[PDB]
Amino acid sequence: APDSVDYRKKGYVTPVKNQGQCGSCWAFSSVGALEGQLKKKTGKLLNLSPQNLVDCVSENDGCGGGYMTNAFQYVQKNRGIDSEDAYPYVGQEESCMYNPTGKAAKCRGYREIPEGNEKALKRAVARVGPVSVAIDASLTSFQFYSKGVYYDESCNSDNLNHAVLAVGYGIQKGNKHWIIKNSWGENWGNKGYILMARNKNNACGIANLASFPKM
Ligand SMILES: *C(#N)C1=NC([C][C][C])=[C]C(C2=[C]C(C(F)(F)F)=[C]C(C(=O)N([C][C]N([C])[C])[C]C3=[C][C]=[C][C]=[C]3)=[C]2)=N1
Repeated sequence: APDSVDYRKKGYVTPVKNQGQCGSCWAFSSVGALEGQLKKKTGKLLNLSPQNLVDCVSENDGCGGGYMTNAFQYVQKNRGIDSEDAYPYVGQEESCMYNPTGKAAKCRGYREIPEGNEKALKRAVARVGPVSVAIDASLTSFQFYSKGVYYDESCNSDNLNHAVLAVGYGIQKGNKHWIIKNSWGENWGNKGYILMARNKNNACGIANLASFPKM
């Protein structure tokens, strides 16, 4: 695998979104992974619909949280996911709507990364594209991140409470990192992104619940 990967440089990553008043991080993480695969398959970069997932993935709890694997499974069973334009984001759970011409991507299943294995996560990011990951984002140091390679020894790898998207990896001034796209707007972190410590004993649980969709 390469030493450094950044899918933003290849045009595989859409603009940073803002989930607003809804605990729908999982839907943003899921659509980000789908968007990367759609770009890889077709050449098209476009916004897929987190709202379609919030409203329709009945195994998840809409604005009260969810898993990305449940989302991928839904998109597969549903035979598609709508574009953002067809099924726009409203930031509250509503009834599941059917748009006859709304479909913009499909999913053929998913794979999970071996639990806790950062080398395996790296290899998947290199081979596949952006990968959905879960982390402990509960610390003030994370919430108020602005710069650098984030590491806090108080982060709890077993407290997975936020879903984000690994869009690459690399090294900054000798500190290995994951490049992480959040869904709290461009005004959060570094233009909506955070660099998280890599190969520091699975810091914040970054490799504990990682998955990517098949397309
Ligand atoms: C985002 N946004 C976000 N916000 C909250 C708090 C506001 C609702 C919680 C979560 C969340 C993330 C994750 C993840 F992605 F990190 F893994 C997991 C959960 C969660 O606790 N789940 C249940 C855990 N167990 C039953 C052991 C996942 C879940 C939640 C609801 C329905 C299905 C699955 C929460 N993200």
